[PDB]
Amino acid sequence: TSMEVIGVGFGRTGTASLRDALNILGMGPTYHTKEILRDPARLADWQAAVGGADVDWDQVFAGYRSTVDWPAAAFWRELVERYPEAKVILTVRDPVQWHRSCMRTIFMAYRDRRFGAFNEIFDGVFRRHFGDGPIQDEKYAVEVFEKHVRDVQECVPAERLLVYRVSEGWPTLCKFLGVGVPIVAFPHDNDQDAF
Ligand SMILES: Nc1ncnc2c1ncn2[C@@H]1O[C@H](COP(=O)(O)O)[C@@H](OP(=O)(O)O)[C@H]1O
Repeated sequence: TSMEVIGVGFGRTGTASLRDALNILGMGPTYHTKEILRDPARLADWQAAVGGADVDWDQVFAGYRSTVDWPAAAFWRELVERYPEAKVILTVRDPVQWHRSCMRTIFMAYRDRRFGAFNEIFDGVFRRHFGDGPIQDEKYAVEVFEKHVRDVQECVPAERLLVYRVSEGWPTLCKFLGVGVPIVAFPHDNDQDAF
């Protein structure tokens, strides 16, 4: 299928831990914003995609077998259609807790030089969900978060979708993917030192 797992949850829903877990389970290498922080030239792919280019997703994800997090979650419909055999994982969270975490981290802007273009490109990524509305407004952002959960559940067949909280750890994830439960601890990446 080329793609094993497409994570379509928003950032700050445990996506770094899910990345690590998919990697442990042999479903990786797993794309994540971390890959763009390691190689900022990858920003060009997402800048093109946000701008309406006919993206070659096999080139965007060359070298990777799964993806989680933004930016790819802002293209979730495209990717579910492009990779119909991939399993889809929607990570969820209390949406109020989610937004409060975002305001301290990835949405801080809404109140090295290799990342000069990062904020403008990711503004385009986020606004594929938020539109021109107020990202910083908790009531609005909760509505966007809840709409996305409904949209995913209405679009992806239930047998191909896992609605997942990372606090569940291995058992539900591994049952969904059809693999055994690892001995190693389930990841708990707080995803804080990038800030
Ligand atoms: N195994 C786990 N159990 C519970 N929460 C977890 C977890 N792994 C990660 N998280 C939480 O998921 C959030 C990070 O999500 P992401 O990797 O998408 O940025 C962090 O919470 P906070 O957002 O409250 O700090 C982190 O503590």
